[PDB]
Amino acid sequence: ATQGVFTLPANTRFGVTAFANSSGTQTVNVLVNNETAATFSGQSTNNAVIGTQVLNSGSSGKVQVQVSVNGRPSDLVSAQVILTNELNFALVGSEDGTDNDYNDAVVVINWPLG
Ligand SMILES: *C(=O)C[C@@H]1O[C@@H](C)[C@@H](O)[C@@H](O)[C@@H]1O
Ligand SMILES: [Ca+2]
Ligand SMILES: [Ca+2]
Repeated sequence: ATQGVFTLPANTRFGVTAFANSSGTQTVNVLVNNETAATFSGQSTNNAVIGTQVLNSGSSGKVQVQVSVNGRPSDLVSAQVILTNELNFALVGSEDGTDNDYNDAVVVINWPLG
């Protein structure tokens, strides 16, 4: 199944934050309406924040997270969770290798802000 694609409410600010847990440099791309809106890159085996930013979901609300290592796409897992019908988390894990810890880049999208 497709992973890392989330439909947000239109024209809504959201946070996106990426953590790294791999010996390989992670590249995280965030697309809004199929167009790159932010790109994070970094290397850490200790959960370092490699990027954090506030974006707007735009007219379509379509947000997509892509993760790759030197252009090779990682295998993604994702889900969205809503607490008290108000607080939203869009969660992405990714695997760049064979150990299947799925933490090599971890991406958290959260909304609403403010
Ligand atoms: C490369 O060595 C594999 C890679 O980096 C490890 C340190 C560990 O984070 C593993 O999960 C990751 O896929
Ligand atoms: Ca891994
Ligand atoms: Ca890892």
